[PDB]
Amino acid sequence: AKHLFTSESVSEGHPDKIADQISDAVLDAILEQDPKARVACETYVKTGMVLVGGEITTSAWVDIEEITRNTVREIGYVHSDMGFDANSCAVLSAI
Amino acid sequence: AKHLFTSESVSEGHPDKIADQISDAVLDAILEQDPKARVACETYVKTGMVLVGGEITTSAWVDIEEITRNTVREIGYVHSDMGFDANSCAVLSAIGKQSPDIRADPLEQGAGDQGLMFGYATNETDVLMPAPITYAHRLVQRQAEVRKNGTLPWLRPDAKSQVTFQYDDGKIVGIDAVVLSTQHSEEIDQKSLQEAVMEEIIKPILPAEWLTSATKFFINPTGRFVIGGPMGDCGLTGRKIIVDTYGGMARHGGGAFSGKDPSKVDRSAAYAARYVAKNIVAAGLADRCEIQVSYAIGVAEPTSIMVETFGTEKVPSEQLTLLVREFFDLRPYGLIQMLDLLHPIYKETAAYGHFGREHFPWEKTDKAQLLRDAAGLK
Amino acid sequence: AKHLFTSESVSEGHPDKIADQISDAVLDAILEQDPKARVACETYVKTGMVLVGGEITTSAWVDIEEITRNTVREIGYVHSDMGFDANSCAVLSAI
Repeated sequence: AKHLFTSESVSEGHPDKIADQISDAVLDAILEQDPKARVACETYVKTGMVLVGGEITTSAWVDIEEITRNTVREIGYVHSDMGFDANSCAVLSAI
Repeated sequence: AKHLFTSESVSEGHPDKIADQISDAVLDAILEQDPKARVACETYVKTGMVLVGGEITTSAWVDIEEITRNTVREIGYVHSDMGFDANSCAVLSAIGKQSPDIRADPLEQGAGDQGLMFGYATNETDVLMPAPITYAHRLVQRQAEVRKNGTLPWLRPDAKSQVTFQYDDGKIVGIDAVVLSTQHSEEIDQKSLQEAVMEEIIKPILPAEWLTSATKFFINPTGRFVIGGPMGDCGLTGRKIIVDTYGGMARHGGGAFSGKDPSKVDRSAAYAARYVAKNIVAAGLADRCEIQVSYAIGVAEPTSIMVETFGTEKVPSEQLTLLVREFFDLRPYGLIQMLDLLHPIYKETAAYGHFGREHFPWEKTDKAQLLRDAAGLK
Repeated sequence: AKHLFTSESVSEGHPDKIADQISDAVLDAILEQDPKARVACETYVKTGMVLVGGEITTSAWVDIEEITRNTVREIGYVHSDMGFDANSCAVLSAI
């Protein structure tokens, strides 16, 4: 009963995983201050911009741009030769 | 009657001038396909994004992202170390395009919007422009010329200049202060930058007799200037209107030029006002002339025409106002007809001033001889 | 020596004045908490979005979206029939 099964995975540098990490980095920052917060964060990542949006019900104050840039910088995007720079990318917040 | 007057200018790498060039690059692309288009483009430039917005009434197809990236790339932003990369920047388009429609007299079209327009011209300089603004533009223009041709490879696009002229009885007798802030790379040290900038930019441009020992030079007074451009400060279209027209020497109506098609009186009438002001001075009617034209939306004829000669007129002032109405057709479509503004020539006008460069349609003194004969000055 | 002189003005509902009021509303909110702050706010207003951007050097916490919506609501844009709704407009922050 031989049969081939295939599964795949992507690294943390994948664009669909950068958005996931940015969204959860925002979530973790909020949970440190207000554990009972309500967070629904959606992140859209383009060639040179990061759009962070969603609805938050909390009493916590977070700097979305600082969190986003630190998250991307830790991944390893540091200059434009890689195709994306954490220090020189637009971080729009629609939260 | 000595008094210091100061004017400033910014290079094409300045964030407020990047937006102006991007807006006019879009305008020129549209005018190549549909000359009769209606364009009102506004550009917002941030650290890593360019937002191009506005309302367009045309049948032309343009690629906003391609135009924007090419415009920024030509300026010289090619990698993120400069603070902005043309190849890896977000270019969002909010342009709302419509469809043109389809028998009265074309010259009787009313103004599309109200506004004030000021035109100025003085016999102080050869090109009939205020002196301080011309030399302010020369310094930043020289900085871009030196950077691009490779004389100083360590320069970077962003640069600002500011020259303080010392008048005396209405005549320039020297320069009191020169400020030249330029963006460079981290390779060059601060001391060597000042020596190179002074020798290669300030010296070839400013006349040597004006630069005395009392002249003060401020070349990057703060310190290193490595990261600049859009990252350093936000840029919006029409935030540099005063440095475009005349500096502080003349009054301004407050209407931005870049990103507006000629059909909008906020741009064409300002060109037309400069046109009639230059011709009056070129005709010898006055040493200085200032023209104000005001339109009401939906009305063809201007609501008011004002000529001011500051008591330097060779003919009575009320006679000049008759001559302006007699010769120059100031109706909104008459401006286009008498200046031939329906051409893609507005990319070059958004860099170092819309006035004072003789290769422009509104900088031609062709009706000067007619005006002089009409005034009967022989 | 008769000569006509013309001057014009726009109401607070003009798009170029909405951006000015939104920018200064942000400035006033920051100055209440940190008077010695450094604020350079630029606002771009489009058909259905408000883009608030600039660089701020402060220790104050402000809700840009709440300030922007309150400012537009006080002007009198309350439903889409007027061409702009304060309660249902995108407020992107690039600060």
